[PDB]
Amino acid sequence: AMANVLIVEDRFLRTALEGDGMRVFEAETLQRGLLEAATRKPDLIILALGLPDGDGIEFIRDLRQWSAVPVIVLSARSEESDKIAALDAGADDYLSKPFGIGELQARLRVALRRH
Amino acid sequence: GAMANVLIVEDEQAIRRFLRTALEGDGMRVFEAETLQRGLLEAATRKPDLIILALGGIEFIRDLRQWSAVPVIVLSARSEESDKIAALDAGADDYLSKPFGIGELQARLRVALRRH
Repeated sequence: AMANVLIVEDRFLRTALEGDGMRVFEAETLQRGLLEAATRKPDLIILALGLPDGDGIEFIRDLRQWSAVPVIVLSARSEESDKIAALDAGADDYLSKPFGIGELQARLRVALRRH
Repeated sequence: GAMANVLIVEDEQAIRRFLRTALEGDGMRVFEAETLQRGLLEAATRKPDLIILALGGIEFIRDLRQWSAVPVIVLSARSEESDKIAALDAGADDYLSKPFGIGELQARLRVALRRH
């Protein structure tokens, strides 16, 4: 009944998502994130890139070798080329700051229903 | 105690690490090779119980089969029926296409390892 969300990083977000009736798990490296995503099968991956960087794109490609779980990317800065890169790599959505928790949550719901 | 030996032929570091962690977690010893040639060399010196061949190949299989009956499982980005048929006919024992499920790969490894 409750949706399993894995956050792959690099506290308020986890709190708000749990407030929206989700179980939240956190992975604090991309290596750990890959291992956990492929092995533990959460319902959704939130990839928090912080500053837009290439190691995020390789991560998405690596994950897509091993799983079809929906991935939503969050980043601090809006760079169009990185959104295009990430989405083509297999990601399902991408929000850059500034964004609202309301919109994020709405986008999570879209991703879950289409799966 | 008891432990099977798996040789992984894979060029990507991230996947090589992932697979090491997952296979060692299932009680396997893991050897790795970053190219096909080194893979053949590792197949000769390590006498592995099993080889996971991460493609992008047929020639590697054909060469190996002239001196070794070790089980080979292919992981490929290609899902082309033609490619699967070619690898298996060349001597591969199994073939998975992306996205591989780690749980299924592990079950398929268990199948290859049951000897008689």
